Order: sequence, then structure tokens, then C-alpha cells
Amino acid sequence: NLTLSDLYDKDVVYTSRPSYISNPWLKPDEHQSNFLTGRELLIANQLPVIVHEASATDKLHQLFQVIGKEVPNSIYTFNNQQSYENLIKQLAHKENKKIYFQYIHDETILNQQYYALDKTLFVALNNKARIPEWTNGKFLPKRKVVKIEQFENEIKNWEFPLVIKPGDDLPTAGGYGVMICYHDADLQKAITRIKEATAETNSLIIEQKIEEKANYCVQFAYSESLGIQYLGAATQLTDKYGFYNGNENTTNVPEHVIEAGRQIMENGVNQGFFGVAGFDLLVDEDDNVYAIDLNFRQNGSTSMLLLANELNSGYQKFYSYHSKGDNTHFFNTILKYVKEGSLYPLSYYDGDWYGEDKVKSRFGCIWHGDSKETVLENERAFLAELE
Ligand SMILES: Nc1ncnc2c1ncn2[C@@H]1O[C@H](COP(=O)(O)OP(=O)(O)O)[C@@H](O)[C@H]1O
Ligand SMILES: [Mg+2]
Ligand code: NA
Ligand code: NA
Ligand code: NA
Repeated sequence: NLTLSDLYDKDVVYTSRPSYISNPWLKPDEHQSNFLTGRELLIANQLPVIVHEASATDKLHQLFQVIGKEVPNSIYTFNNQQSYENLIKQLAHKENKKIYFQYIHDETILNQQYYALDKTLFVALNNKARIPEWTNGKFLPKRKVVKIEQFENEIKNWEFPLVIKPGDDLPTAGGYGVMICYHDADLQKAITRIKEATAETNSLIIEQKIEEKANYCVQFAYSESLGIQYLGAATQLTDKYGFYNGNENTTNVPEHVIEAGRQIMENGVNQGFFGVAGFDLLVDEDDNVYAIDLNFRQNGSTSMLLLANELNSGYQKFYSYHSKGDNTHFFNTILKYVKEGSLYPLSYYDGDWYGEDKVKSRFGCIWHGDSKETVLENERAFLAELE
């Protein structure tokens, strides 16, 4: 029954929001970024979280009250960019807090000395170009990191399918900075996107696209008293282009998959890492393991695994949904399904904070039931009532 406050010091404050200053490889909707601020609320425990006002309205309290939870009293709210950045500065300077960023912000928002985890180390651990440095040089697909001036001549040497990823120090997540190419038409689109991002891109990772049979996020935790602890694994729900939609629970993770992730966790810990980490480990048809993405931080599958004690173990689906336009029907359909027992609410972004149906409401949840077929029928019926 681990919680995040077990892993971070008493002076740490947490923000899971992307900065209002985006980069071409992490450009989620402003409302998607605000919706993310409340994702880890149920596992934060004593860790204070910076949350958009619309992410902690009475709508969230109602959904939590059904599952017998409260909205944590230790939240700091913001409602725009200026108050968000001012809050972060005031917390570090006046409250003498240390800020844990899921995604780094620029130094003019907060100097690196106020980061809860060493910024240089955090950036290096979460740098996709530097993955082989953390895997003892194993588990990676056929890959090469090339400077952007050599990308055109190098890409011609590769067969489809392939993946192109930024190879610099910019934050990325959720599939916002991955270009999976299955044919020349995909590559043509990727080349244009790279060209429009010339200002922020100095190098590119070229990687063979693995024909995976499984896609795990294998999670671990570390603190000086706990040691290195395996948290479990989740299957990733990502579309054909790597865009992240959610997670499913797992039943029998192979031993060598867990051990590949643990060795990576040990390498990070030996460099000073602490907290939660999650590693994307693919498995092909011949049972080879591929480390394609290291997340030395929490992510979405962390809530699923840390809340496993409250969920049906037969089948779980972590997912997010948008309002179809009518936020009132959206919320009331959700609240109805939460009371039916097989829908665990995690986060709610109340679009009616901006006025009646002016912004789409957003809902993060875990479907959980005895069988996959019964769970998916429950989700399909929920989606039908939303039209
Ligand atoms: N080399 C690869 N082979 C096969 N699939 C890949 C590869 N790289 C990425 N993907 C797919 O794209 C998704 C997102 O890419 P990832 O490197 O995890 O970026 P992010 O930082 O957005 O999670 C993965 O979950 C996986 O489904
Ligand atoms: Mg990933
Ligand atoms: Na990631
Ligand atoms: Na996928
Ligand atoms: Na990552």
C-alpha cells in the first residue's frame, strides 16, 4: 500500500503539469495539461499537489465520495499561467518548498536549486538518446542518434517500419514526441514536422520499429529505507503512432522482463534517483525484451498499480474520456456509472468552470471487473449513453 508521500521529503510539492511554455515534442492541449494536474491526486497522500481550480471542483468531491475518498486538503490551486508560475516561485522562496516536476520547466520559472530531484540527473535519466547509458547497453532496438544536418542522408539507409524521436534534452511524454513511420507517406509527414521544429531540434533518434507482442510499463520505487521495490506492470494502450491512451492490468509478467526493468532501476538509483520509475519494455515474438522509453518519474500506470488494493483484479482498463459537448450529461452519466461499482474515478476536469459547456469536461478513471468482456461491455454502454 505504497503512496507517493512515502517516497518524497516533507518539503516537496508536486506538479504534474507540462509548462505553459510548450515545445514541439510536448504540445498537449492547454486543457489536457490542466486535466493532468489532478491525475496523481489519489496516490499523493501527504504530498501536496499543484492543481488547476477546474480539476478540484465539487464534481470531483462527489465522484470521490462515492468510493469513500476525499479531495486532499493539501492542494495548491491556480487558474492561469501567471498564477501557476507565481505559485511555483512563492512555494520555493517563501514556503521553502522543493518542487518535483514531472516535466522540467525553464530556469526563469524556477532555478534548478529548488528542484526536489537534481535537475541535471533528472534530465539525463529521462533522455531517450541516453537510454543505453542506463540499460548497461542492452535491450535496445537497432538505433542510431544523428545530428539533424545528417538526418536526410542517414534516414535513406533504414527500412520501414521505423521510429524517429528527438534526441535532445526536451521533455516529452504521452506520444507527443514520437514519429512512427510505416511507409514513405509517414516519413514525408515526419520530415515536415521535424523541419518546422528546427529551432528546438538538434538531433534525432532513428530506431527500428519492433513488432511487439506485448508492451509493458514495468514500475519500481526506491527510497533509502524501502530499498528497490517492484510495483508491478501494466500493458500500454497506445495507438498505431504511439499516442498514449491508457493502460490494462497484467497477470503474468515474464521474469526476465521484470529483471530487465529492475537492473535499469538499479542503474538509476546508483546515480542518485529516488521515487517512482516506469520503463516501457516491449516483447517480440521470440521473447526478446526492448527498452524503448525510460520514465524516471511517475506516470499514468502508477495510479493503477498503487491502488490495486481497491480494484477488481480480473481486468482493469485505465483510460480518459472527453465530454461530447454536454458537460452535465457527461458528469451525470459518469456519476451514475461510478455508483454501479465497476468504475473507479481518478480525476475530473470540470469544463463548466469556464461556463456552461464552453470547455469540454475530462474524466480519468479505471474500469475494473471480473472479466475483460464484461468490462468492455460496461465501457461500451457508457459510451453509448454519451452518444
Ligand atoms: N522502437 C519501437 N518499436 C516499436 N514500438 C515503439 C518503438 N518506439 C515507440 N514505440 C511505440 O510508441 C509508443 C510511445 O513511444 P515512447 O518512446 O514510449 O514515447 P513516450 O515518451 O511518448 O512514451 C510506445 O508505447 C510504443 O507503443
Ligand atoms: Mg512511453
Ligand atoms: Na514516456
Ligand atoms: Na500499442
Ligand atoms: Na520517458
